[PDB]
Amino acid sequence: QRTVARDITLLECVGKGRYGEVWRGSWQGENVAVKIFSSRDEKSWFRETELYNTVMLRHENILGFIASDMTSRHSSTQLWLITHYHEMGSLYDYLQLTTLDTVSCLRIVLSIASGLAHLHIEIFGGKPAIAHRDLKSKNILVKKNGQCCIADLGLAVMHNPRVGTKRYMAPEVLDETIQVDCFDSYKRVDIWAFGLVLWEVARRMVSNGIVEDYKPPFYDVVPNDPSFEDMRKVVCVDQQRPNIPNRWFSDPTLTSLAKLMKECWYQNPSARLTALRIKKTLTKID
Amino acid sequence: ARDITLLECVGKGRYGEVWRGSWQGENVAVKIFSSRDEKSWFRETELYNTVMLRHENILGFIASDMTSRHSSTQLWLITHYHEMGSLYDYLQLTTLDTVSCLRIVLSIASGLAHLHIEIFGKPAIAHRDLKSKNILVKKNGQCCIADLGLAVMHSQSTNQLDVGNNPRVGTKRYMAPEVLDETIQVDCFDSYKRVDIWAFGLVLWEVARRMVSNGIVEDYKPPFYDVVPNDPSFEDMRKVVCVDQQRPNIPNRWFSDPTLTSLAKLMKECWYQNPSARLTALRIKKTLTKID
Ligand SMILES: COc1cc(-c2cncc(-c3ccc(C4CCN(C)CC4)cc3)c2C)cc(OC)c1OC
Ligand SMILES: COc1cc(-c2cncc(-c3ccc(C4CCN(C)CC4)cc3)c2C)cc(OC)c1OC
Ligand SMILES: COc1cc(-c2cncc(-c3ccc(C4CCN(C)CC4)cc3)c2C)cc(OC)c1OC
Ligand SMILES: COc1cc(-c2cncc(-c3ccc(C4CCN(C)CC4)cc3)c2C)cc(OC)c1OC
Repeated sequence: QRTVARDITLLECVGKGRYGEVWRGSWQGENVAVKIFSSRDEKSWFRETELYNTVMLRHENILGFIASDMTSRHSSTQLWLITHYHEMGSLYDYLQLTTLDTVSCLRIVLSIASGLAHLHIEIFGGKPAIAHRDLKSKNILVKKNGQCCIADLGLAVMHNPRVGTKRYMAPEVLDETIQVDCFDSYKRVDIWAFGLVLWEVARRMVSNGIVEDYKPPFYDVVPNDPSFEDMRKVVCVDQQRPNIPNRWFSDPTLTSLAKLMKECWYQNPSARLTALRIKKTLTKID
Repeated sequence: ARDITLLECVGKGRYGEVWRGSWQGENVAVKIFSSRDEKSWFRETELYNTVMLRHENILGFIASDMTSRHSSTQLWLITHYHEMGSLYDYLQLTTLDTVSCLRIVLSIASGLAHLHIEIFGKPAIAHRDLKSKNILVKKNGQCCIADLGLAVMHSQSTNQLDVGNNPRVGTKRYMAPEVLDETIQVDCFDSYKRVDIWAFGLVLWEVARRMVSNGIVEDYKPPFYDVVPNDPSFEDMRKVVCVDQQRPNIPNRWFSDPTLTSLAKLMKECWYQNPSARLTALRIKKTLTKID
């Protein structure tokens, strides 16, 4: 009976961090992405694996699962997550060099909204509702067809000493008022972070020969690797929001996207738009 | 060298399938879980993450995998392969002398005490499905405990109890009275250790029946063979254990043999209806270390 070919050739390291490493790998002639977890971040492997063991997500705007592997070593456990490989890399990577036109900007943001609404929605029969809890431009990959997909469900909750990336934390997370037993609270945290990503992308959309340089959200008001307190003072105490440049108000697409961002950034989480309402609004732009 | 050849199916049931396979020139066991038992696969994976679980009397772990394309998911556990099979298989076809009987039961006590005792690491672990089909026989005549899919973990360091999320229940024939009457104290780690001790007592009985004394041995029988239907229901077991207060009978021939007299005493102290009266795994290991 059958050969189970499990060998993956690790070809190129495409990410190194506290989480561990991501490699471009080869399996049976095909590219795969291999995330090798640090000891420090084993709980992210467990949570993503538990989720995929609960529901095998399959969606064009969700990074495609291939496998979770645990391998015993002499004195340690090796944990790999294997997924589809997107050679263009992360949206963060892509926006550094590339500028966008109206069609590519909308395609990027509507594909993200699509992936996020798919996470958020409970389907009966189906999938539980899922909140991501660490949405940001480094956790979004660019596909060759110009749509994106959402990655990293290591913090996801279904209806870990890891917490979300501080720069993208909603005000209720920073002021510890989040209603932690209400699933909808976690959806509203993702909408906040989505609005920051929408801002990051919109800056790189050209209008009337103008574009902004790539900057991360709050680049002008917090340090690199901002503290929790740094973020709380900006977002909660002073209630700052990312700048909308004047030049956007000459462009109908960027004018509509500015309005959309605003409705992701209400202090009151329950006032924020839903991912489904963001999709509809994006489908009516242009 | 990661690839695996599946050579022979050694078992198919509700648990899924187990294959004898070849890996880096060695026999390995490859369990493919039924899609209905996915919570067991995940729990066994959480347990085998613990480097200090490793023990001569615990089934040795190689790898765990979840694989998927489209809507199809496979769940794999890859372990050491024990070609002598389970203790259940072994006892069908062989009788034991004193030395072999004690080697087998002390090895199982050794495994179980290793599970139950926290290492300050490895959490304290209660198995919850101990039975002769979940014990493998090794060529050195010791055994190893398998199938951690129902395990409960506790750390007294942090006062944390992890009962997991598995709808699966233990094998009905081996369920303790408090499991069968559903009065078990579910937020008490000691409750689950006591359930393991009950099932250990039943395994001791199965083994001891196969040890020869004075030219006599009993035929292999599973616990409660005489008092329940074939393929007993939960309620069948509850009737005999809880309502009828039945315990496996001690053959009178055991009482002329010192070893079987000692083992009968040990079984009885695993079988109290009061869970708190039952011996600990460490006490059983110590008692079996002193018996000959
Ligand atoms: C264990 O580990 C890894 C395995 C694999 C892999 C390699 N070839 C074939 C397979 C395969 C898929 C599915 C079936 C089905 C066939 C139909 N039947 C009714 C149910 C079972 C059999 C075999 C797999 C899953 C890849 C891996 O990584 C790329 C693995 O490591 C993570
Ligand atoms: C966020 O999360 C995960 C992401 C990925 C992932 C999937 N496709 C492609 C990539 C990638 C490829 C290539 C570049 C660069 C490298 C330099 N030069 C060649 C330009 C391009 C960057 C990024 C990644 C990092 C996999 C993951 O797990 C397996 C992730 O974790 C869930
Ligand atoms: C993990 O990932 C990959 C796996 C595979 C792969 C390898 N062998 C066998 C299979 C397979 C065959 C048949 C069934 C089904 C068919 C219908 N019914 C009868 C139930 C059983 C399932 C699975 C697969 C899917 C290939 C892949 O890529 C080409 C994979 O992706 C990288
Ligand atoms: C219980 O649990 C697990 C067990 C195993 C495992 C490991 N070595 C050997 C075996 C075995 C081999 C052969 C027979 C023979 C005996 C009699 N003959 C007439 C038919 C068949 C029985 C048993 C098994 C079943 C692997 C597992 O995971 C990979 C298990 O799950 C944790």
